[PDB]
Amino acid sequence: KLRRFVVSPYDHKYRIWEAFLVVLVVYTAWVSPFEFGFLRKPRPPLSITDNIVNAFFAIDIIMTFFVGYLDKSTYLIVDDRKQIAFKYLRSWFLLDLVSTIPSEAAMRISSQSYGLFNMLRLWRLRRVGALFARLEKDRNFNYFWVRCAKLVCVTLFAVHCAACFYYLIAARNSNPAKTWIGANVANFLEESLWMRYVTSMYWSITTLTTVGYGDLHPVNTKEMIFDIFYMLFNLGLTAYLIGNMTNLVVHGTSRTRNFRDTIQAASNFAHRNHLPPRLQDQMLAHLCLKYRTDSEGLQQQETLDALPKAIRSSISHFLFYSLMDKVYLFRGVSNDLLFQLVSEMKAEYFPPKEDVILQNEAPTDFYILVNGTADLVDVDTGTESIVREVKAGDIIGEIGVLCYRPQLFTVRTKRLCQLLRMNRTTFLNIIQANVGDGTIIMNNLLQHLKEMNDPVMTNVLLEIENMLA
Amino acid sequence: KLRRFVVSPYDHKYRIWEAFLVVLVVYTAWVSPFEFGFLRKPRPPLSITDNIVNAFFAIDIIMTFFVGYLDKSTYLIVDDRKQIAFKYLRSWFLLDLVSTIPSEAAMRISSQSYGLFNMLRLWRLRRVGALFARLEKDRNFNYFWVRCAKLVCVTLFAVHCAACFYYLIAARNSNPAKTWIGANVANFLEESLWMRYVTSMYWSITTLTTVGYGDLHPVNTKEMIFDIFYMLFNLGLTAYLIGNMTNLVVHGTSRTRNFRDTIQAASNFAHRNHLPPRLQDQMLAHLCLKYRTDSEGLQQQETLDALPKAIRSSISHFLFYSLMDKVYLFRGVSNDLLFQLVSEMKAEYFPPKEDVILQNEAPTDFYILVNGTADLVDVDTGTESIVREVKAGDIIGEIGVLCYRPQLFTVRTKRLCQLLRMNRTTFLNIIQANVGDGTIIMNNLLQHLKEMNDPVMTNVLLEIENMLAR
Amino acid sequence: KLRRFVVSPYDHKYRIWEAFLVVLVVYTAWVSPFEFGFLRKPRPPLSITDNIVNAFFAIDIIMTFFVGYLDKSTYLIVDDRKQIAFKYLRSWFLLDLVSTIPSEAAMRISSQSYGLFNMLRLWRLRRVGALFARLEKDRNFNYFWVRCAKLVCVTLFAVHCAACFYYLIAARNSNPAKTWIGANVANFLEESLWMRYVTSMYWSITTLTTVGYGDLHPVNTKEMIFDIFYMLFNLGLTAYLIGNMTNLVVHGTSRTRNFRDTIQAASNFAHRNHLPPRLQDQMLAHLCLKYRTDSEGLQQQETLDALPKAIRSSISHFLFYSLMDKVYLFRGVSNDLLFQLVSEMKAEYFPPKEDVILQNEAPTDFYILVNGTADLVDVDTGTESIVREVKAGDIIGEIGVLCYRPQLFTVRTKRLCQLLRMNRTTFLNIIQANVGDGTIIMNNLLQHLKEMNDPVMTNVLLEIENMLAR
Amino acid sequence: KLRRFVVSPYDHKYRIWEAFLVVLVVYTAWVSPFEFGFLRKPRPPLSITDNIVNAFFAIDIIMTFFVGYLDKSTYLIVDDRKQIAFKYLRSWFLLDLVSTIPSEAAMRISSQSYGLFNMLRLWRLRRVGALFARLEKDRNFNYFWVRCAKLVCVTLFAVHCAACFYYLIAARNSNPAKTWIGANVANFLEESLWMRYVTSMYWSITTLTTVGYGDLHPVNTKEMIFDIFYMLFNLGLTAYLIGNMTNLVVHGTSRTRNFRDTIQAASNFAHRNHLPPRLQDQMLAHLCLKYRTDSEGLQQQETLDALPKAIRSSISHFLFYSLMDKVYLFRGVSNDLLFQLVSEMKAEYFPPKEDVILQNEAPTDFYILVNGTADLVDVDTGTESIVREVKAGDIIGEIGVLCYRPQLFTVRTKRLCQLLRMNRTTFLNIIQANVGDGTIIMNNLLQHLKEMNDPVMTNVLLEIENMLA
Ligand SMILES: [K+]
Ligand SMILES: [K+]
Ligand SMILES: [K+]
Repeated sequence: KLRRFVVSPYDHKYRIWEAFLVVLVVYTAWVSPFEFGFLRKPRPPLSITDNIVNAFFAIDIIMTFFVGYLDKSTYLIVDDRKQIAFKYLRSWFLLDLVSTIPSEAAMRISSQSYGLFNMLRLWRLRRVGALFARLEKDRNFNYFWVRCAKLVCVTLFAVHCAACFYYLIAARNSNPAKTWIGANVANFLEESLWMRYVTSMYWSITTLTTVGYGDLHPVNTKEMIFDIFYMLFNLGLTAYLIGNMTNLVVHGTSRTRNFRDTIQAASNFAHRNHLPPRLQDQMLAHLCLKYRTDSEGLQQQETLDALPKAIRSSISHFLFYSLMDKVYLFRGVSNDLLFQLVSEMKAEYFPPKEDVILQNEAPTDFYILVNGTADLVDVDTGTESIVREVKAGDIIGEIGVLCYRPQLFTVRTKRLCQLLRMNRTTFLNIIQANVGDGTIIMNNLLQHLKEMNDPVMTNVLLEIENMLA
Repeated sequence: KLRRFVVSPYDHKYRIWEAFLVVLVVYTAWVSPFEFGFLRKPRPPLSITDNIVNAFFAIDIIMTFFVGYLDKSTYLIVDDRKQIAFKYLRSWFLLDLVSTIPSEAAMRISSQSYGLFNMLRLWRLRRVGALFARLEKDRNFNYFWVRCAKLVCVTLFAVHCAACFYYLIAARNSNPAKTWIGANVANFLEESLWMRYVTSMYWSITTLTTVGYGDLHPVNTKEMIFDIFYMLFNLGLTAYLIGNMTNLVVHGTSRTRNFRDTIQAASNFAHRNHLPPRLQDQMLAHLCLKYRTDSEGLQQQETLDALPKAIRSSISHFLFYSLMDKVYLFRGVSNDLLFQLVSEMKAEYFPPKEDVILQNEAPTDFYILVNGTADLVDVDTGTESIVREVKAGDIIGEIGVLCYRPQLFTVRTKRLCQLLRMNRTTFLNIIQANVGDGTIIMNNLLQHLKEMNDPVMTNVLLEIENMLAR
Repeated sequence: KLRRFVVSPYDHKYRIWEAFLVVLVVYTAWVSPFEFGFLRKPRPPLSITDNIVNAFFAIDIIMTFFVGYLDKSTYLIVDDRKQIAFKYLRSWFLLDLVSTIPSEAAMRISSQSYGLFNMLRLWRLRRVGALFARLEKDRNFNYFWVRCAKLVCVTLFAVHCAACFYYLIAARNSNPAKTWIGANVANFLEESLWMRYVTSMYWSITTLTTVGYGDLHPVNTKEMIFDIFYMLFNLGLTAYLIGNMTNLVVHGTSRTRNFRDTIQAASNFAHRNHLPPRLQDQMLAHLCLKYRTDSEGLQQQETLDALPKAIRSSISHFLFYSLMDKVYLFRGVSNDLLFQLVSEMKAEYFPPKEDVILQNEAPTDFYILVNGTADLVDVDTGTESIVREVKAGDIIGEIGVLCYRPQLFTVRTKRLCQLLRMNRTTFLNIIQANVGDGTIIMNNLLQHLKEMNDPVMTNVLLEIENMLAR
Repeated sequence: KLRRFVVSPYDHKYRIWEAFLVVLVVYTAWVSPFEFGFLRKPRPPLSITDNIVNAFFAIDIIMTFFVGYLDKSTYLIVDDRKQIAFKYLRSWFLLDLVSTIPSEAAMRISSQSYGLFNMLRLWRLRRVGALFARLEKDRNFNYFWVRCAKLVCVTLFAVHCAACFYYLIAARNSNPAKTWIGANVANFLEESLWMRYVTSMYWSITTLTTVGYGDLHPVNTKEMIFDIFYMLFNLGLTAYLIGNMTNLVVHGTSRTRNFRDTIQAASNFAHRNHLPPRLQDQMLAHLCLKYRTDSEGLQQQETLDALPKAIRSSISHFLFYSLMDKVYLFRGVSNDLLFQLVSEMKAEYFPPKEDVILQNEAPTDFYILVNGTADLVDVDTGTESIVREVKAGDIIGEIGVLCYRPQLFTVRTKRLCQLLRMNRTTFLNIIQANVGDGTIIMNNLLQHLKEMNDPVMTNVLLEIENMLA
């Protein structure tokens, strides 16, 4: 909400009027050069429908005294009346007023101004450029076709205004039979205005595209000099289009590059030894997944790190705080302190049949599995049978990090599973803050090892109570 | 496994039929625009061979009722004679139908709508579109060398239909002598269709490739306007080709200019340290070999590098088990033990006349020969003294690691070999975990020690019967 | 500091002289080829303004004896005339000398060697190549643009000298009517040098750009051969421009199409978790801000994080110390920890109207407000009663983060603010290692709580009097 | 050494003869199309100097019977003559022979073969392609100029053989005044051979570059059809050159591109806040070293990752084994055991003022400093003054890894230093293999503590005697 009698620039009513002036700009982008080159007085069929547009643009220059502008240093939308004006007047108000006087006025001060005056209205093209500069940054718009539509209007405009100048040079020549157009057609000054405009637009397009048939070409020095600069412009413009379409091509298929070679090199190597298909599908299943889970990890990690911990601690508080109470070890801890743990649990992804935590782990971190099924196995004499199959809700690596011993087992994954992480020194640093809970997680830690009837890991239970001793 | 009287889209005969239809589609892509331009009423030598193609496409638009379609929702061939029919009839049945009426019919409703009508049967180009779409997502075909063939086809097609349209503009004109072609050749209406077609195609390709000799060019506004749009099209099209062949080139050279980047780094590293030249070459003799055989696909270790040890060993076992079972050392042991023994070995190739394990050295590793051949040789009073050669499928330096005697004889690779490596430590930290079986290894070589009967070959007896008393 | 009567090449009064000699080089880059082609003997309007430029280059010939030069092995400005001279005299002193003799001298040895002689003084073009060589490594210049500006001058120079050579081939020809220019204009030898120079410059550029209208073209073999090489040169040159403009474009758009990859990833990530739309709002309100302000250069944290915490802290102390010493609770404490207390704070910008710390929230953090303004407001009875606003240079949420009471109020950023964060833990594990200074914080808070005279703000009085009881 | 009367393909005396035939190939690459196009019988001034080349190539046919070839499957140089022949005779011997017969022979077979026969010699062009394929993947040659030289010869060849065909079409026309060349030159069939060759070479070059002046252009149907295919070839060829020069440009500034942005982002941010130049360069004097080190570290790791251990263990055994006897801890260990440690000591680089190992860290690894000056510090309640400084030959992290204790001190790098590395479990699995040495490295570090005289040093020795318990 803003002050009375002020419209915000982001209003939808407004932004649907702004996009309507752009079609009026494409209109003057055509008519202004065409009048400059082909006309000398405001003839009716175009004077009428040009004083109209000079009202829709007069309406606008007053309708930006009631339009707030987003301040930049404070990102506030200014709605101070006497401050909007002083910014307008200081920036554009002069031009936008000058480029709206009807041509019939400038005619009265000097008959020789119709052409040049109407060329001032090309100042309105600043709205087209401001529009394109916004669409590329938008996300609901294909960056390809937006970058292509801007290349089209640029080259359609240069082709058109060049044709209008190069005809002007021939029209205001002293005697016309020595012009570039007077060479072919005898009396081009009597031909229809549609023929003349098509001819010059056709010379212009075949010089820009470097076809250069050579039927129409400069004949005297005035024309040769304009052409020298036109042909130079096109050399840069052409190199600019080719450079822009290469970048739209080699940077549109720039990801699938190092994902096909590998898949190729995979089955390539596979068929150099024609090993059975029962595993062909098995490995490529992992090749694609491990490409997925790292893309997902990378994207999530990058967006999560670019946010303040006052907000990122609301995502990691909305995704996990529910299943952070079913963990057997945190049952009974103060509700607030648990918030501090959930705020710091970097969720990592994992492709199936991979080892998250291996035997004799240096005590670094313990995980929490939010979804998927992981299975437990220990190493002994080189034969390893499954121990347990932990699924969503339980904790693994939980002991060795607490009692500062090497981790006792090794966890593997069966499906692509997502796991939380918790470095030891952080989780350790958190408890010494609120020590009023640091005892509670210790007993229900122990009550865990007693609620289980496993004999050889309750072995790992008695030597810790002499650690208590 | 589909119901009777239904054909799977993945059948073999069906795919050869589809390719046949694509060939016919190319035929119509040439002939439909050509009739629009250069012909006015169906004359025999084409009015026959197009009715034939119409018959074939009618056959297809009827037998596409007996073809099942996959579904991203299930990835399953939906073989029911109701959903198939209602997918076809709904999607584009009537288009493929209307693009099959013989022109000898449309002539009987309006003698004018002949060229424009049989211009309708360019709708068949959807089949070429689909063919290229499938060829892209494949792996026996170079993706860029297909994105490029699709561009040469679209280029040829544009060059062709532009020529036909332009000649049509010229022919329909009232006064023939004010046309682009009537300016050069006087009675262009009395020349062979061959000459007129070649002339117009000649103008068309000259303008598209921006040569523009200027002998043939527009003469009136009707032609200038067509040409304004043709030249605009080409500007975008050639900008699109150059963008696409830049892509093809970047990836065609990526490999050979990656190789020269590692060889560069392998010297920028061996220089900072002033490595001796005797040693600065063995490095490059192994990086050259690595890429020269990396291209072969034999080198392939990346696939194993990107795999978890859980799945990787499952396929490493598939290879070197049928070879390692014959080695005299591990003969007659538990299957589980030697299985993980396979898992902890790494392969490594060796250019010929190298030295994998030279004698009088610390017994650090022992190898398994998988391919190729090498040979033991003694440095006898500083002279080469060859010994028995070792073939593929045996063991090297095994006496050193399991007796800690320094290596007996050096080993030089005769040909380009490829061995399996297991160093002393990682082996010991396996056997002694389950010594219960490790004893079956000790006597195995011992029993093997009396298989050889030679003085120093029997010196292997006393030095293990040293630890009998030691 | 250097010796007497020596100028360092880095002098500022001197760089303005070198740059002056470049706009004189550009003069000879135009005049020397033009005289070769269109002129035969020095005529006044160009014979005087050409000896002038020869003076300013004779001056630089002596005034380069009093200029020190660097040395890659020393990076030092060697200033000893004996060693400076021999560097010049033996490198290219003579070339610069012979390219300064006035043409009125070489005239009086052989009247033929006029136009060819003053093509020698294109050797001065080395100064332009030197100039561009510096604008590369400069950092205040666009660099792709500098790579681009150098091709505009190359392609303008090639277009120019090609026009003067090609006219020379025509002027020297025996019969003038069989020349490329004599075929078009009859008496081309009786036209203004303006007309002839524009014509030949016109041909030269409809060939470089490959337009090739064909009005002016070679007529005899001597011209065809020059043109064969000109058209070959251009093929390489335009292929080199398009390669360089592709480089300029790829790097000019990288930013905008990187910001699009960030926002894209930030929506996919929100989409997989089905995040509530209220929260999907906040993220993109902070990523857009990050790239807009990142564009401003305030966001400057990427450079900050790269350095080691040992040096990174050295800068962070330089900024937020003069701000932090004013905070009330850090009053009168030893300068050691306030330095290390600063180093462990992280900055984070906040778009306006974003609630950074809401009411009755668990006391997790506490901030220091660097730039901007925010204000606390209470959620009472559903009416948002604003309280005194906080300015840039004070502390928020401090009572909660120490007395462990759920947050006193909310805080909404009025404008775009930027704060310093320090959570409860990382702070506490620092003070409790330095308890000897911690009470100085404890009493400062209370003493501060007495200077305030408020009903509930003095509940923090009685609220903490348990801390001395409990 | 190889068998008698056999030359290896790598012999210098031979590879200096192969590079001489290539200039004879560039000779036939010109003469053969020119004879096909402009001559109809072997005139002297070119028949003599063409039977010569057909001797230097006959000689070579003999010589490749005494030239070993690299057996790819075994990378050996084959030597048995009976095998060299059978590979030649089966691959190229026919063509290389059929393209050597002097043109005077084929003349006696049929007068009309002179043109076509001499075009067979273009088979010799296989040597040029084999040469370029070698120069590219060589290292002593600039990859840029090698790919530029290959693009020049291709276009110089297409331009030349197209000119020779397009003249053949005009020479063999029934009446000559209806040709592309007979249009301009009244009677071209009596002009010099140099004028005619320059004309057609000039038409060919304008069409290839798409200039197309239009003075010379197809006049009839056979010419139009040749041109349709020539102009099509050029469209692909031109797109191939532009694509090849973009790749040589945007892929030659590939590092340069990722590096300057970080540098300017520093100083521009530094000038954003105009902090003193004292430390302004100090940080800028680090990003370089940080970059200079990740590159060296990346490349050494890349080229040690590609070699067999039996060789990589000769580099590390040459760079470090000399200074791995001054370490106080390994003084007295058996010699061959020390070899095994030097084998697995991954050497890492480190920019200055960075911390290789930080306080209270679970035992993971201990390093060895080969060069540079590192300094030791400890976090005592946040006031860290240096304890000692270490230089080449001192070990750090030596304690925590050996007694399973959190790390005691924190090492910083007072300059750019290179550091060895040794993970705990690897170092542990090694002594467990030959325990005949574990006792003397276990204890000799204790004397190091008693050779140390610090009161707060033996505090960790103060549980070493119940470490005996
Ligand atoms: K052209
Ligand atoms: K032309
Ligand atoms: K062109």
